[PDB]
Amino acid sequence: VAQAQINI
Amino acid sequence: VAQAQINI
Amino acid sequence: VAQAQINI
Amino acid sequence: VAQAQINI
Amino acid sequence: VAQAQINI
Amino acid sequence: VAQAQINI
Amino acid sequence: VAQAQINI
Amino acid sequence: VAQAQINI
Amino acid sequence: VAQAQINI
Amino acid sequence: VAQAQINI
RNA sequence: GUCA
Repeated sequence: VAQAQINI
Repeated sequence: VAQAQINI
Repeated sequence: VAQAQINI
Repeated sequence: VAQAQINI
Repeated sequence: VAQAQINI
Repeated sequence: VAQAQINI
Repeated sequence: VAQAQINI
Repeated sequence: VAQAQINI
Repeated sequence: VAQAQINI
Repeated sequence: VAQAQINI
C-alpha cells in the first residue's frame, strides 16, 4: 500500500 | 493499493 | 486499487 | 492556468 | 499557475 | 505558482 | 506500506 | 512559489 | 514500512 | 518559497 | 512501492 499526500 | 492526493 | 485525486 | 494529470 | 501530477 | 508531484 | 506527507 | 515532491 | 513527514 | 522533498 |  502506497499513499501520497501533497499540501500546497 | 496506491492512492494519490494533490492539493493545489 | 488505484485512486487519483487532483485539486486545482 | 491550471493543469491536472492523472496516471492510473 | 497550479499544476498537479499523479503517478500510480 | 504551486506544483505537486506524486510518485507511487 | 509507504506513506508520504508534504506540507508547504 | 510552493513545490511538492513525493518519492515512494 | 516507510513514512515521511515534511512541515514547511 | 516552500519546497518539500520526500525520499522513500 | 507491496494496485483489479
